[PDB]
Amino acid sequence: PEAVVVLCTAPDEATAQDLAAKVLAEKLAACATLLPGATSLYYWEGKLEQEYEVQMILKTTVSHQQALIDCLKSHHPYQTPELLVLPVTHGDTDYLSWLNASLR
Amino acid sequence: MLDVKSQDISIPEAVVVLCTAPDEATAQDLAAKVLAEKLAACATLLPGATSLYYWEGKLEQEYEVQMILKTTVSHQQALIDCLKSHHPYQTPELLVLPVTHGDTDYLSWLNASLR
Amino acid sequence: SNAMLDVKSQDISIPEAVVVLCTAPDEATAQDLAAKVLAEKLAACATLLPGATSLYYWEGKLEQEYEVQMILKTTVSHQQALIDCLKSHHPYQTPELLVLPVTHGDTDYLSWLNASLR
Ligand SMILES: [Mg+2]
Ligand code: NA
Repeated sequence: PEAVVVLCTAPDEATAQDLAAKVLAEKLAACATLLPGATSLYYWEGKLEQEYEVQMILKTTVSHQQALIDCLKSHHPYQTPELLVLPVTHGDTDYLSWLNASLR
Repeated sequence: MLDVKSQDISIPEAVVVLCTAPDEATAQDLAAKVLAEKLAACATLLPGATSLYYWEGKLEQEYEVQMILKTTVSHQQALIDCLKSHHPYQTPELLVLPVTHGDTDYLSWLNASLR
Repeated sequence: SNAMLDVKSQDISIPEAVVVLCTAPDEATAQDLAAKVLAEKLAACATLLPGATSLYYWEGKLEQEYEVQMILKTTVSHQQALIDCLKSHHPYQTPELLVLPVTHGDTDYLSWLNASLR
């Protein structure tokens, strides 16, 4: 059971909830955590840009990571939203079993 | 087949454990316990996280606390077992992510902190 | 990937992208640190989560602080210079400075992130 976490940055909690709902309804993720009140900073053409966003963490498997990314991207209002995968190298076996059973 | 020794996911220098607690009191207690036992070096809490999932055919949204605990690969199983046993849920989220590099002095403190 | 290759020979490596975790004592400090590493092009972007609670067990007593969880997006080539920059400007003696590897991601986002460090 090869789990991963997918980080995605949403503009607000409404949007993060809509995104999470979509991917969970398509069984591309087992569950989603939303972390509100994120301040993002970027540096474009000589100027620092600050925004207030929501950090999402979506729990899935390597087999589903691409389709998850593609679905999130499609439904996301941004053209090129942050979508990154981190590996899970360990975890509780029963949890990892539920995570994997949950998926399409 | 392929060796990426400076991004070597197979041999972590440290680990970060994600655990979700139902409320802030429980998360502080879970943190206190694993810290006092020297199974993690630091715990970071983010209360008011929202968890979204299907359970029993229905889409839930729950207020929960995101826990981030710092430890080493040698301690990861002991940490997870301790968290799980003390956690009110039977099967809480307990996931471990690899650290492929860390500030030397920090890693020295982390090792010095753990049993 | 976009390589016209047998699926066995596709995606044989991982992105140079990494995420760096650091904790700061307060929002203004976290913002100034982030802005510095960005100005120096040691990260592509920074995400801050203010109003976190950290707990430590130092010298036999549990301690609890309000802190900012920082997550910096960078690459393996820059991870050491980023850490060294954060460390030099951090108020703490031995701040948390940990690199997590990104193993996959949206291609266009990873292209922008790679280009950002140039
Ligand atoms: Mg990577
Ligand atoms: Na989009």
